[PDB]
Amino acid sequence: FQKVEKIGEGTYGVVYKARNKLTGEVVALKKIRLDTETEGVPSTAIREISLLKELNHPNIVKLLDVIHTENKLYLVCEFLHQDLKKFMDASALTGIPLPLIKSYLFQLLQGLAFCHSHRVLHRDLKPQNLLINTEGAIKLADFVTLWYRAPEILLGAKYYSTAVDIWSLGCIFAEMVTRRALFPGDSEIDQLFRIFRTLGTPDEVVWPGVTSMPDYKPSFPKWARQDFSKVVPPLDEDGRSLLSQMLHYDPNKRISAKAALAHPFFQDVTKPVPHLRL
Ligand SMILES: *CCC(=O)Nc1ccc(-c2ncccn2)cc1
Repeated sequence: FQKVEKIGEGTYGVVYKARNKLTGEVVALKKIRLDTETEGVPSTAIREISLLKELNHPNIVKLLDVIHTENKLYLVCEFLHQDLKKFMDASALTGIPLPLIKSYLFQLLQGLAFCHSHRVLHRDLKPQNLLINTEGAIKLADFVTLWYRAPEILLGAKYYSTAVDIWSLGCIFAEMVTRRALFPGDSEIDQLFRIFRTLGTPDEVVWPGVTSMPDYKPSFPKWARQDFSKVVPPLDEDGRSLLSQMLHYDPNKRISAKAALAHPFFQDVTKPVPHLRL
């Protein structure tokens, strides 16, 4: 295995496309600088990470191997050619076809239903972690980030649930439809305010228990909720109906991935292929 292209860089480290010179096998290799002063990887970290290696689903990017030294953690994952962020950039003018948004959302909910039923939460879902191929598949990888963060997390809940992934996916769904991020916060308060201005300022009625959240403030400005026809033009009523349930404030009223799969939005789901130029 040999580095053939750099496909990502950030504060975490770097991701390469790597090719086996003999077999042609291609993998994604994510190289992570530990900064633990030669102590290696926290046992918690590797155990959490190693648990991910158990996820075996066609809509989850397979964690193939973990390799770590005193200095570095290397994750080796299955490789796919493009991410959803890149694709939505490339589809800025005409948008992603609705049948393809439909297919991708159905596929991602199958993957989350699997993870969630095996007690695993992604917690950092975003368009950049969603990978696509020229076969019409989309898969969850990497198990601002702000823009997709559930309100219970922004308000400081100590324990969060699988419902935080549904929220993120709902923001991604909206973004595929409108070709702009739904809640593009310029600060952590702006993030909240952007949510409140769309869904309404939460209170104990709409969200029982919101008042116990560490960051909850009675002094929040009071906005009224907007109709979803304004939030996601021009998605049909089936789509908006599903989107609304994925974006409920109360993580207990938020739709589950298994329930979302039965929604009538998916009645006419098929498998289009996108046109990519690699
Ligand atoms: C599974 C570990 C991991 O981080 N994997 C991963 C795979 C793929 C990418 C990627 N691939 C193509 C384009 C953009 N990003 C990042 C990380």
